[PDB]
Amino acid sequence: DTVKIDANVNYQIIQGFGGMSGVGWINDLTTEQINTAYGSGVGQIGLSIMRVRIDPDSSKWNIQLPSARQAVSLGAKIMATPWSPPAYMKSNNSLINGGRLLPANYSAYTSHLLDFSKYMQTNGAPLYAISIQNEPDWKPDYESCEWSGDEFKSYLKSQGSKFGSLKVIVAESLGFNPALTDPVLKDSDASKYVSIIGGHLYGTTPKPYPLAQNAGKQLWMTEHYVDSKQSANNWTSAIEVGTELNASMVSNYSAYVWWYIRRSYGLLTEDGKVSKRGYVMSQYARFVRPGALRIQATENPQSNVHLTAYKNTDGKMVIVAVNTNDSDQMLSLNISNANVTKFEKYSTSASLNVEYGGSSQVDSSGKATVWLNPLSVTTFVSK
Ligand SMILES: CO[C@H]1[C@H](O)[C@@H](O)[C@@H](O[C@H]2[C@H](O[C@@H]3CO[C@@H](O)[C@H](O)[C@H]3O)OC[C@@H](O[C@@H]3OC[C@@H](O)[C@H](O)[C@H]3O)[C@@H]2O)O[C@@H]1C(=O)O
Repeated sequence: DTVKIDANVNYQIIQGFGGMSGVGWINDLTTEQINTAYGSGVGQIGLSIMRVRIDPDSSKWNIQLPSARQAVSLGAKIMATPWSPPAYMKSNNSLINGGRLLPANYSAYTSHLLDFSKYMQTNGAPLYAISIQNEPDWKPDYESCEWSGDEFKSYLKSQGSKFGSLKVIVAESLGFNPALTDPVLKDSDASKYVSIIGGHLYGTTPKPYPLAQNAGKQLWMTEHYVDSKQSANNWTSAIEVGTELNASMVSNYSAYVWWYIRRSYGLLTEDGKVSKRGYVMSQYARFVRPGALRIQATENPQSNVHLTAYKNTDGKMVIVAVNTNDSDQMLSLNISNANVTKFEKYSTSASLNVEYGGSSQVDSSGKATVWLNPLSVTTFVSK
């Protein structure tokens, strides 16, 4: 069916696509694995964001450096997340089972975070962004710390000026609950220090967040994975990564960051090879490069077809489509306010890994016909 695209109607900036560097909790990534994940060529994922954890014990920060430094050299932006303050700062004097940061210690906590950022910078892995807390709404039996929306507002008002050019992220709610960040967004003296409203997708689905969007904050989805008991090469499961990416982009998210990059259910399997989940990610990340603008495009042109479109700073128009029908699906493209002459097709499916599948001419009226393979994530790139 018909897909209308208008290159002159723009939505969010895309910062990029990322994953978690897990060293300290799991084995570090290798040099080759970082090249596979952070290159953007054939067979590479195209990640441009790396997340790292801030250990409450500063004697363990060194272990983060080899992977973060290599990612920065490959053009990636590093964001850092703390799971807990040092225990002594907290109401429970424990790293685990939640506990609150004592207000008496807000200045000491800011010094902890900034010490981490200084260590990273001095050692050749400067941070792009830093978060104040992982999942303030979750109190599990591992590193954690409970915060309310009103605590984030107080903290940012008294501490936010110390962060400088670091892009500050709040609140990394487990389910992207606006209650955690609305008090900050409604006060200009807290909100001015914030660059990114970050959130996770556990137990939920992507949704727009207008107050954040209208305040000029980028929305970042800073952590998720799907069914961790599946192999990352199971296609029935991997295609739903595609569904979640499309929904994230439709929800105006500027970034999407997976959990552990290498894992049985990750973007690279333990053999270092790109997984079906990784290839799906790459249908977006190899082609929709940092600084791209999402544009207007018929999102659901026919049952079980979902799509988004973009323009990259170099002019490549890109369309990314998820086909959850078990049949070939035709699209009739009608593009306005562009100068596209042809699209190249690349698909991932049960049998294909970002494989080139043909070219379609785009006529002077902006019309083309393209086809989507059964059960596929397909990218069309203007060239
Ligand atoms: C297959 O096991 C998976 C689990 O299914 C995952 O949930 C994940 O577990 C790890 C957990 O990850 C949290 C996932 O939910 C988010 O809300 C949260 O932000 C994530 O942090 O993190 C803690 C980790 O346990 C630590 O492991 C290292 C050990 O030294 C520490 O003492 C533990 O606290 C937990 O494994 O990932 C699992 C996996 O093995 O991949």
